[PDB]
Amino acid sequence: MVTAITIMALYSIVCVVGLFGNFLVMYVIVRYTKMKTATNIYIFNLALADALATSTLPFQSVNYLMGTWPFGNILCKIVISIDYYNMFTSIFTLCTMSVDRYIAVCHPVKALDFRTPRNAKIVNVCNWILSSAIGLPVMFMATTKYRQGSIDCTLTFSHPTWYWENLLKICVFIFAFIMPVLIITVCYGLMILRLKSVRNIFEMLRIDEGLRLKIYKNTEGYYTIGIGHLLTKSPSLNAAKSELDKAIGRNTNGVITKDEAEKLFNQDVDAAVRGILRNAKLKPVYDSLDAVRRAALINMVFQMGETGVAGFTNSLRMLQQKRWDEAAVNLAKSRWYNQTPNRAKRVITTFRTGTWDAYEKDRNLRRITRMVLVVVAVFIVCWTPIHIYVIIKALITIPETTFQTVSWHFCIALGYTNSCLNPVLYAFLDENFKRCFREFCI
Amino acid sequence: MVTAITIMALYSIVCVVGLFGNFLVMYVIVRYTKMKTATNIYIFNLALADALATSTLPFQSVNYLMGTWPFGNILCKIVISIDYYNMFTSIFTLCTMSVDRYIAVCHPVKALDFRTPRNAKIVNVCNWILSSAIGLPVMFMATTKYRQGSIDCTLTFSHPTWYWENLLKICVFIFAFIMPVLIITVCYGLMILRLKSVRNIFEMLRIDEGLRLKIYKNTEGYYTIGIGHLLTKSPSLNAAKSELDKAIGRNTNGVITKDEAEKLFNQDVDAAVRGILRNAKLKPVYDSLDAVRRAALINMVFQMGETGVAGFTNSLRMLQQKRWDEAAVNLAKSRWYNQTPNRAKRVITTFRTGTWDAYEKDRNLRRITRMVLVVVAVFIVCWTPIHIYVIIKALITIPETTFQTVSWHFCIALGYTNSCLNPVLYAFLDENFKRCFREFCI
Ligand SMILES: *[C@@H](CC(=O)OC)C(=O)N[C@@H]1CC[C@@]2(O)[C@H]3Cc4ccc(O)c5c4[C@@]2(CCN3CC2CC2)[C@H]1O5
Ligand SMILES: *[C@@H](CC(=O)OC)C(=O)N[C@@H]1CC[C@@]2(O)[C@H]3Cc4ccc(O)c5c4[C@@]2(CCN3CC2CC2)[C@H]1O5
Ligand SMILES: CC(C)CCC[C@@H](C)[C@H]1CC[C@H]2[C@@H]3CC=C4C[C@@H](O)CC[C@]4(C)[C@H]3CC[C@]12C
Ligand SMILES: CC(C)CCC[C@@H](C)[C@H]1CC[C@H]2[C@@H]3CC=C4C[C@@H](O)CC[C@]4(C)[C@H]3CC[C@]12C
Ligand SMILES: CCCCCCCC/C=C\CCCCCCCCOC(=O)[C@H](O)CO
Ligand SMILES: CCCCCCCC/C=C\CCCCCCCCOC(=O)[C@H](O)CO
Ligand SMILES: [Cl-]
Ligand SMILES: [Cl-]
Repeated sequence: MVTAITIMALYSIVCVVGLFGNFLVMYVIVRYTKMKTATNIYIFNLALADALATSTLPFQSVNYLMGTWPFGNILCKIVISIDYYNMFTSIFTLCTMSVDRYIAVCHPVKALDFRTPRNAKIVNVCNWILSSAIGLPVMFMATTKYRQGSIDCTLTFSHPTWYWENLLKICVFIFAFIMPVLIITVCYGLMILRLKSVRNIFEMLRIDEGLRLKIYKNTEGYYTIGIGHLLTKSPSLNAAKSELDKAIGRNTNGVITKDEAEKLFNQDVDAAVRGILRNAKLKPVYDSLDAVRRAALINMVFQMGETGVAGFTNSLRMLQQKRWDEAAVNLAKSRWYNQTPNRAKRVITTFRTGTWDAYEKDRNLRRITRMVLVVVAVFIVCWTPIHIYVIIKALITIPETTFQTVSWHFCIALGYTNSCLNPVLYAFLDENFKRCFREFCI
Repeated sequence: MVTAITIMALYSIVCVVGLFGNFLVMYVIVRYTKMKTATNIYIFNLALADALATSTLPFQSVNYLMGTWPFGNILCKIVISIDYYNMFTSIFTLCTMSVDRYIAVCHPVKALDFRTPRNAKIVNVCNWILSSAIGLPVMFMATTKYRQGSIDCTLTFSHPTWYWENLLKICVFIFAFIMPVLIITVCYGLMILRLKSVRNIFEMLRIDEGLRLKIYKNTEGYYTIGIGHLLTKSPSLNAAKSELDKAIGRNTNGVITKDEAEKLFNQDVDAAVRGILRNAKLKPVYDSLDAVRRAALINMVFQMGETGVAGFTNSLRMLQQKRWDEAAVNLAKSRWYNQTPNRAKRVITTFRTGTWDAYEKDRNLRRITRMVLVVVAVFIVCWTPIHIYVIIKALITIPETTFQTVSWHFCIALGYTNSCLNPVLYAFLDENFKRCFREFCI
C-alpha cells in the first residue's frame, strides 16, 4: 500500500499548497480594484474550480486508506459533481481566455468595447451553466454502492451499464478535451494570421479607424461605415444606405463584406494621395518627407480632407525644412488636436520621430499572452495522459500489473497536481500577481 | 442505393480532380528548380500521399456497387496499406511543416543552416519509415474474407478480434490524431511566444549575431559563443573554455544556458554604451541621434570596438550634422563594409533612414505561414469527424437508421475529399504555384 501512502503524501502537498494558493488568488482578485481585469476574472474562475477539487482531495485519500466510503451519499454526489465541474469549467475557461487573448490582440478597437470585466463575469456564468448540463445529471446519478464487504462512491447506471458509462466517457472526451483544444488551436492560428507589426500607412490607418461592417455614427456624429469612410451629413439612414449602395453597386441594406471594406479603403487612400498631388501647398511638402512622415500626412488628408490640411502653412513650413519639434509643438496647438487629441498625438509623434513608436503595442499584451499560453501548456501536460488513459481502458483490456495501477494513479495524481501548479505560475508570469504576493509576504 | 451512387459521383469528382491536381503539383515541384524549396518538398510528400489515396478510390466505388471485392488479395492489401499510409504521412507532413515554419520564423540564423531542401527530403523519408511501422503490418494482416454470399477486403485478426481491432484504433488515434495535433499546437504557441517585431537594439543585434550555445569559430575565425561575445584570438579550445569559465564562474565545458547568454549579452551592450561615453569623439555624436540611429552606433561599437569606431571622423561628422545620405555613402566605402557587407548594409540603412526597415522580415514568410496554416485547418475540418466517429463506434452501439450510415459515409467521403481540396488551395495561397498553374494553362 506504499502507493496509497505516497498518494496520501503527494495529495497532502497538493491539497495544502493548492488550497492556500487558490484562496490567495481569489482573495487578491476580489480585494483590489487594480486586480479587476478580464484576464483576472477568468483566472478567478480557474482558481475557484481548482479550490473546489482540492477541497474534495482529503476525502479521497482516506477512501484510499480505509477501503470504504464513510462520508455518506450526499457528500459523495457533491464530490463527483465537483470533479466533473472542475474538469469542464477549467478547460472552458482556458478556451474563453484564448479567445479573449485573440480578441485583445487582433481586434483592439473592437476589444475596447466588450472586454469589460462584466462580460468576463457573464461568460464565466455561461461556462458554469454549460458545465451544469453535464454536472447536474452526474450529481443525480451519483450514489453509494454497497459491495460484499466494502462501500463505493462510484457513478452507477442501469443496464446496460457499459453503454451509459462509455457514452458519458464519449461526451466528456469530445466536449472537455477534443473540441476545446481545437478551439484553442484555431485561436492561436488565427492569432499568428492576424498579428503583424505596423510599418505602413494601411495598417496605421486601420489602427486609427477600425473595421466596423455596419453603418455607425462616428465621433463627429455622421453616418459612417468600413474603415473611416464617410457617407453623408444627413441623419436619415436611407440617404446613408443609398450612398452605400451607390459606393458599392449592389443593394447593401447597410452591411458590406471585408473585401468590400478593404476595396473601399484602398481607393480612399489613393484619393488622398491624389488630392495632395493636386495641391500646390501640400505637394511640395510631400516630396520632402521620409515614408513614415509621408504616411502621417496622408493620415491627416484622410481625416479632415485636402482643404483643411492646406491651411497648416507654418506646420507645413517647419515640416518641409525638417523642423520636427517645432512642427510637433505647433501642430499640438491646432483645433484638430482639440477635437481628436489621441489620434492627433499619434500622428504628431509620427511627424516628430519618423518612427512608428506611437502605434506599436504595449508589452502588457505580450506578457499576459505569454502567461495564458504557458498556463494552457501546463494544463495540457497535466490532463492529456488521463484523458487518453480513460478512453484506452474503456475499449481494451490491460494486463494487470503493479505498473498499470502505478501509472494510472500517477496520471490521476498529476491531473490533480495541476490545481496546485496554477497559482505558482501566476506569480512568475504576472508582475501584479507577484507584487500582490510580496504585499502579502513582506 | 442512392447513397452508393451519389458516393460514386462525388468520388468521381474527387478522383478526377484529385489525381489531376496532385499529379500536376508533384510534376511542377520536380520540373522547376525555382520550385525546389523545403516547403515545396513537404508539399510534394503531401501531394504524393493524396495521389495514392485517390488512386485507390475507383476500386472502392465498384465495391460499393457490386457488394463484393473482385480485385483479389494482393491489390486489397495494397489498398488498405495505402489508406493507412495516407492517414499517417499526411498529418506527419503537416507536423514537419508546422515545425519548419516555426524554425524559419523564430530562428532565422539557425534556419539558414538546416532548412536546405535535402533535409526536408530526409525528414520525409523518416516520415515514411515511421508510417511504415504501422503500414507494413496492416499490409500483412490485410486479406480477403469470404462470407455467406459476398467477399470482403477487411483487415482481420485472430481471437480475440475486438482486442486487436480496438488496439489498432487506439494506436492510430494517438499517433495519427492526438499527438500530431498537440505538436502543431505547441509549434503555434511557441511561435506567437517567440515572434515579435524589431524596435530595439537587443532584438536588432540578435538578428545580426544569433543564439549559438556552443563555442564556435566566427567569421573572423575566432572562438566565439553566445550572442557575438568574443573570447580569445588563440586557436586552442582550453584558452577559450577557460575564458568562458572565467566569464561565467562555473565550469562550462564549452556550453552555457540561454539565461547565461542573455546575461552575457546585456553586459556587453552596456559596456559598449559605456565605452562610447568615455570617448570624446563618439560621445558628442551619440547625443545628436534619435534612438534608432543610436542603436546603429552601439551595433558598430559592439562589433569592432570603441577604438575602431573612433576613426570614422568624416562619417561621424556627417552623422552629427545629420547628413544622412552623405554619411551612408561614406560608410559604404569603409573596410568594415568590405569585410562584413550584409551586416554593414543593415546598419548603414539604419543610419540613413532612422527606421528599422533593413531588419523587418520579408512578406514571403507571412504568405507561406498563412498557406500552411490554412491547409492544416482544412485538414482538421476534413479528418476530425471520422477520427471521432470511429472511436465512438468502437465503444458504444448506435441505433441503426439511414441517418447513421449517411453521416458515416459522409464523414469517410469528406475525409477523402481533403485530397482533392489540397491542390486547389496551393493555387490560391501561393503565387509561384498559381504562376505555374497559369504557365500550364495559358
Ligand atoms: C471510468 C472507468 C473507471 O475505471 O472508473 C473508475 C473512468 O475511468 N472514469 C474517469 C476516472 C477518472 C476521473 O475520475 C477523473 C479523470 C477523468 C478523465 C476523463 C474522464 O472521462 C473521466 C475522468 C474521471 C472524471 C474526472 N476526474 C477528473 C480529476 C482530474 C482527476 C472519470 O471520468
Ligand atoms: C473499424 C470499425 C469499422 O466499422 O470498420 C469498417 C473502423 O472504423 N476502421 C476505420 C474505418 C475508416 C478508415 O478506413 C479510414 C478512416 C479512419 C479513421 C480512423 C481510423 O482509426 C480508422 C480509419 C480507417 C482507416 C483509415 N481510413 C482513412 C481514409 C480517410 C478515409 C479505419 O481505421
Ligand atoms: C504528455 C502527453 C502528451 C503524453 C500522453 C500520455 C499517454 C499517451 C501515455 C502516458 C502513460 C501511458 C500509459 C502508461 C500505462 C499503460 C499500461 C500498459 O499496460 C498499457 C499502456 C498504458 C495504458 C499507457 C498508454 C499510453 C499512456 C497513457
Ligand atoms: C468539424 C469537427 C470539429 C466536428 C466534429 C464532428 C463530430 C464531433 C460529429 C459530427 C457528426 C457526428 C455524428 C453524426 C452521426 C451520429 C449517429 C448518431 O446516431 C449518434 C451520433 C453520431 C455518431 C454523431 C457523433 C458526433 C459527430 C461524429
Ligand atoms: C458553484 C460555483 C458557481 C460559479 C458561478 C459563476 C461565478 C464565477 C463568475 C465570476 C467570478 C466573479 C469575480 C468577482 C466579481 C464578483 C464578486 C465581486 O463583486 C464586485 O466587485 C462587482 O462589482 C459586483 O458584484
Ligand atoms: C511509396 C512512397 C515512398 C516515399 C518515400 C519518400 C519519398 C518522398 C521524399 C521526398 C520527396 C522527393 C522530392 C523530389 C526530390 C527527389 C526527386 C528529384 O531529384 C532531385 O532533383 C535531387 O536533386 C536528386 O534526387
Ligand atoms: Cl509592435
Ligand atoms: Cl517585421
